[PDB]
Order: sequence, then structure tokens, then C-alpha cells
Amino acid sequence: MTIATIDIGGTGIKFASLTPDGKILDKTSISTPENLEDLLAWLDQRLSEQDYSGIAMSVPGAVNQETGVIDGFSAVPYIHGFSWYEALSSYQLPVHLENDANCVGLSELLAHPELENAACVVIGTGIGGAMIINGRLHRGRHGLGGEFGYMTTLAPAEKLNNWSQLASTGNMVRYVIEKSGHTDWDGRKIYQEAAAGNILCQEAIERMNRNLAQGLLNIQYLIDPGVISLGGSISQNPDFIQGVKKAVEDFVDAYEEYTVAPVIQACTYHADANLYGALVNWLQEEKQW
Amino acid sequence: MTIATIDIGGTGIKFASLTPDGKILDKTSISTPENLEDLLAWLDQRLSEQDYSGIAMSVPGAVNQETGVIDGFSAVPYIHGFSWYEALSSYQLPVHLENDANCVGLSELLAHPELENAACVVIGTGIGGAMIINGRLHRGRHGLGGEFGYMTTLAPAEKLNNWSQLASTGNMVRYVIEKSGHTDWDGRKIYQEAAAGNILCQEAIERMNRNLAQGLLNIQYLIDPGVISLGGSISQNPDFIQGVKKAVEDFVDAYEEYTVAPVIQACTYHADANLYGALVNWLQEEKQW
Ligand SMILES: OC[C@H]1O[C@@](CO)(O[C@H]2O[C@H](CO)[C@@H](O)[C@H](O)[C@H]2O)[C@@H](O)[C@@H]1O
Ligand SMILES: OC[C@H]1O[C@@](CO)(O[C@H]2O[C@H](CO)[C@@H](O)[C@H](O)[C@H]2O)[C@@H](O)[C@@H]1O
Ligand SMILES: OC[C@H]1O[C@@](CO)(O[C@H]2O[C@H](CO)[C@@H](O)[C@H](O)[C@H]2O)[C@@H](O)[C@@H]1O
Ligand SMILES: OC[C@H]1O[C@@](CO)(O[C@H]2O[C@H](CO)[C@@H](O)[C@H](O)[C@H]2O)[C@@H](O)[C@@H]1O
Ligand SMILES: OC[C@H]1O[C@@](CO)(O[C@H]2O[C@H](CO)[C@@H](O)[C@H](O)[C@H]2O)[C@@H](O)[C@@H]1O
Ligand SMILES: OC[C@H]1O[C@@](CO)(O[C@H]2O[C@H](CO)[C@@H](O)[C@H](O)[C@H]2O)[C@@H](O)[C@@H]1O
Repeated sequence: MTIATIDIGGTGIKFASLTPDGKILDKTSISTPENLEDLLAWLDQRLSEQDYSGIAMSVPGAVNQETGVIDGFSAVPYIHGFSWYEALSSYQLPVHLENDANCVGLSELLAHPELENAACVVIGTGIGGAMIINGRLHRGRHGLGGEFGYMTTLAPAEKLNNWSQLASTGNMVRYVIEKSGHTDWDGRKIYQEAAAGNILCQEAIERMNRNLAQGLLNIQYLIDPGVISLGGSISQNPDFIQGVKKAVEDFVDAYEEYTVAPVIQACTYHADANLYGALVNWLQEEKQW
Repeated sequence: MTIATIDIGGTGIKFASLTPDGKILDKTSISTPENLEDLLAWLDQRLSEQDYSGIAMSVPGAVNQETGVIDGFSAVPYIHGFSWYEALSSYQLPVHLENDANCVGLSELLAHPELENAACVVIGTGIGGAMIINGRLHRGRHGLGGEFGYMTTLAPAEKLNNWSQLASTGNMVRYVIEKSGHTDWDGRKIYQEAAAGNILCQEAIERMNRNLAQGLLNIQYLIDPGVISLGGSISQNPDFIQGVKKAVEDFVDAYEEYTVAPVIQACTYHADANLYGALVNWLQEEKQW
């Protein structure tokens, strides 16, 4: 059994053949096509060249599990408005799709197959997330389960002041860009410069970690997960992870109200997390998990 | 089949015989006893006088479903630190207990047996809650599921600024008490006086509803329930319910970020909500639901 596993994003399309244990057997990618018709022909070319038992996909936007339709909006607009169950029917394979942040959450089941209740917070330009409840994805009435970036941790005012706005890597970058006066920054450089003495980076980091810690304690007391995994590029840096944990410890010690602290850990995967999670989504929906 | 149903609180102990459809067949109460030994003898007297098939209980504090022990702290301290499975073993009946705010959430299943995913926010002196996920109570790793009163909607500072502090009936009362200069207030009087022209009451109400609306949109975007039910004494007033909904509509219209609005409704029950919910908890744990 091989699963044709597909990650569609603005940054490119990946196609990989995975085993049911989650081993990548081969991996290829192209630049995002200009039109649906060029993507379907690429996908036809990849699918045609092994005997696949299933097609699993990580996509941006909100999937309707009943129709195969991806709603909402994303960086790849031509993927929306039709049934992928129909678009791929001719392979006569079971097809499942799932939203990318949910995929990242499910990839943790491969790494930690004993997880029952878990939250995953994917930190990028904004903040997306996922919930697992008794070993399964929790999607919610309107597929909005685990949209932790919508959480307002300040009173809305001129701006919504949702978590994505206050606590994301993109918004830490946007803040150092505004005060440094130039745009040659990313999260990883902010870290090097703070380590080198750079005061404004030190402070960008402290605000970031403190806003994350406030929002992570909310998640802990609202859904009470066994663990919260942090994903996205920045969670791949152990200095970020240690800084967030210390920031959480500091809230807990300061407010007598707090008893339990969340268990926090970096996501296991990142670069291929959507492949692994789209795989694990396929296996669960087909009940081979 | 009759279930001996018990609600233990600081305000008194209720004992009622319920049918499995949720009909109260008889209902009695006493003042909270001064000691465990007087409560167990009262309970023995009530239990002795019909043929019960089960014992269902609503209790304050955190229940350990495996041990029957109620942890934490409450207004009735002598109920903590022992197994109620042991304390009641001699009746040789199935015994289940559940925390009171969770009970209130489960009472909604009696009123609305089709609920799959639901949040319940119990508004009193503070804010407690419950989550239902696929028709069952979600308790979480540390029985903290649905402790929505712990959610911080402002940055912590001198005070934690958790939802219970900013949005509860008790804290609306505490605010009118502080500015009116006297203590002859409750939520229901605040409403009459605001209706009569009283400006400070009008404002207490507006702050209350606006803080509730902010926190209710968080719940909607974080767990994405089909409905949020509001319980506690104040939710029994239709003017409060209408004011909260309008306050939510006003956030939605103001922030382009918001698409879906929560469906909000008053809890069906209040005065006997713990009895009904403790009943429904019993039936689910015994798989007769
Ligand atoms: O998993 C979707 C996938 O399965 C196929 C057949 O292998 O279609 C089946 O599933 C669809 C979704 O419910 C049905 O509408 C269809 O009629 C059924 O045969 C493929 O056509 C499709 O890509
Ligand atoms: O943690 C994985 C999570 O992050 C994203 C966005 O960063 O990963 C995508 O973009 C990356 C570019 O930095 C790639 O390395 C990665 O392979 C790609 O999927 C989300 O798409 C993903 O859900
Ligand atoms: O690899 C670390 C680092 O590089 C980034 C830069 O955007 O992503 C690149 O490398 C990934 C491998 O980790 C690829 O999947 C991706 O396509 C590539 O752009 C970061 O996301 C990551 O932090
Ligand atoms: O539901 C608890 C209740 O059941 C009884 C027997 O009717 O005890 C059973 O359940 C306990 C909880 O697991 C066991 O420890 C016990 O050994 C078993 O017989 C009552 O004793 C108890 O109140
Ligand atoms: O909505 C029910 C919820 O409210 C409480 C606290 O108000 O109800 C208890 O106290 C009331 C006094 O106003 C009583 O009317 C009610 O019968 C009693 O249980 C919580 O205990 C309950 O969970
Ligand atoms: O009944 C409405 C109103 O009265 C209060 C006052 O505290 O509770 C009393 O009445 C209840 C019946 O609704 C009883 O269960 C309770 O014991 C009694 O004190 C409020 O809770 C409620 O809003």
C-alpha cells in the first residue's frame, strides 16, 4: 500500500509517496501552476506512475468533508469552488483532504500515537491551529475548530487585537521592520541579533513569548489538552521553545489563580508536516489507523 | 426505574427522585449540614424510602471519575478527600457524580437531545462552563474542560483579568455596589433600575454584555460549538439574553475578521438544572442514554 500524498500551498505543490507508517518513499515538487488545468495535468502525471491505494491532500482553506469542496479563500484561488472527489474520480481511489493546520496537528499522531487530547498552535505569519479530542480531529459545526488565531487577548479597539495579530512570527517581524527602519529581517535573524546584544530584537522576542504564553494558558484552561504542540518554522528553534515555556512559568508563578501549567513541546515535523498529517487524516477517515 | 438524584451546594442539599426521561417525581431539600456524618444520615433516610435504581449527584469541585473523590475546594469542605463510591457502597447501586457546571451543560441534552457540539457558560458570582463534543461531556486531562472563566480577555496586570472577573453577574453587582456606595443590589435590581433611568446600572449592564460578547466569540472561534447556552440566574432574564446577542452582533459588524456569529440561547433549566444534568450524566455513564 502506497498513498499518493499532496501538499498544495502558495509556495509550491509537493507530491510524495508515503507508506501507512509514514515513511516518505519519494518526494517531488513544482512551483504553484498558474491554473487548475496545469495542476490537474501535473497531478495526473505523478499519479500515473505508481500503483497508489489512496490520495491524501493538505490544502489551504476550509474543506467540506461531504462534498470535497474547499471553501473560503487562499493563495491558490483556482483550487476553490468544486469537488475534488469529482476532479479525481477517474483514479477510482479513496480521496481525503484536510486543511493544512489540521494536518500539522494530525502529524503529531505519527510522532506520538498515544495522544488523546492535544492542541496544536501553528505559528507563522498568523496563527492557525487544530484540536485532537479522543485521538481524532475536532472540526466543529463550521470547520472552525482550533482557530486559536481568532482569540482576542486584549479588548478589541481600532484593531481586533486577535492572537494572530499579537503573537505571530509575522507580527514580530513586522514590528522589528517598523522600528529598525528596514525590511531585511526574519524570525531567525531576529534571534541572532538579540543574541548579539540587539535590544529591539530582545524586546520583539519578549513581547512575542509573553503574548503566546497568555494565549497558551487560555487554551489549557479552556479545552484542557494533555499537551500543546507548537508548529511552524519558529517552533523548530529550541531557544524559542525554551523562551515560551519560561514565559508561561512566569504567569503561573505570578497568578495564584493558575495551578496546572500546559505541557508545551515543539512539533516533530515542519517541512513535511502537511504530508504526514494529510496521510494520517487519510488513514483515520478510512479506519486503517 | 427511579434515580435518586442529589444536588450538594453551599445553599442547601436537594434530593429528588427522577425518571430516566427527566421527570421530577418528588423533590425535597435541607439546609447544608454541619458535618459529613449528618449529611450521610440524611441521605440514608431519603434513600431508604423508595426502591432506587441508581444514585446521581451534582457536586461542587473536581470529580475523579475513577476514584469517586472530589478534589479541590468548595463551600462544603467535608465532602472532599474520600471516595463517594465507598461512602455509598452499601446501597449497591451505580453511583455517578459530576461537577455542577458540567451538570448544567448536560441538562441541555434533556431539553435538546440532538446537540452534538455545545458550550455552556454558567454565569453567577464567577463564570464556569462545560463542553459537549459529539453528544458527550468533554472533561479534559485534568477535569478542566470548559473552565471558560479562566480566559484572560485583557492583558494580566495587577489582576489576572480573567473572564470571571470581568464578565460575571457578581462582578457587575460588585461594581454597582462600589459606585452606588451601598450593598442593596443584585442582578435583577440592576436591571429594574437601568430600565427606570438609572445611568450607573445602564453602564454596568453595557460593560457586562460587551465583555461577555468578546469572550463568547472566542469560544465560537476556538471550539466552534453548534450553540452556546447561557445558564445561571441572570440567563433566566430575556432582556439579558437579548442584550448579549445584540452585543455580539455589534462586534461581528465592526470587525471584518468575524464571519459566523455564535448561536446563543438561554439555558432551559436553572433552579433544577443540577438535578437534570446529574441525571443525564448518570444515564450516559451507564449507557442508558
Ligand atoms: O473518495 C472519493 C473517491 O471515491 C470514488 C470511487 O473510488 O467515488 C466514491 O466516493 C464519492 C464520495 O462520496 C461518491 O460520490 C462516488 O459516487 C463513490 O463512487 C471516486 O470517484 C472519488 O474520487
Ligand atoms: O509547520 C508546518 C506549517 O508551516 C507551513 C508554512 O510555513 O509550511 C509550509 O511552508 C514552509 C515554508 O517555510 C515549508 O517548509 C513547508 O514544507 C510548507 O508546507 C504550512 O504550510 C504548514 O502547515
Ligand atoms: O529549513 C529551515 C528553514 O528554511 C525555510 C525558509 O523559508 O524553508 C525552506 O526549507 C524547507 C526545509 O525545512 C522546505 O520545505 C521549504 O520549501 C524551504 O522554502 C523555513 O520554513 C525553515 O524554517
Ligand atoms: O458505582 C459505584 C457503586 O457500585 C458498587 C456496587 O454496586 O461498587 C462497584 O463499583 C465500584 C467502583 O468501581 C467498585 O470499586 C466496586 O468494587 C464495585 O462492586 C458500589 O459499591 C458503589 O457505590
Ligand atoms: O444555572 C444553575 C447553576 O446556578 C447555581 C448557582 O446559582 O444554582 C444553584 O443555586 C441557585 C440559587 O440561586 C438555586 O436556585 C439552584 O437550585 C442551585 O442549584 C449552580 O449551583 C447551578 O449549577
Ligand atoms: O426563582 C428566581 C430567582 O430566585 C433565586 C434567588 O436566589 O433563587 C431562589 O429560587 C429558586 C427557584 O428559581 C430556588 O431553587 C432557590 O433555592 C432559591 O434560593 C435566584 O437564583 C433566581 O434567579
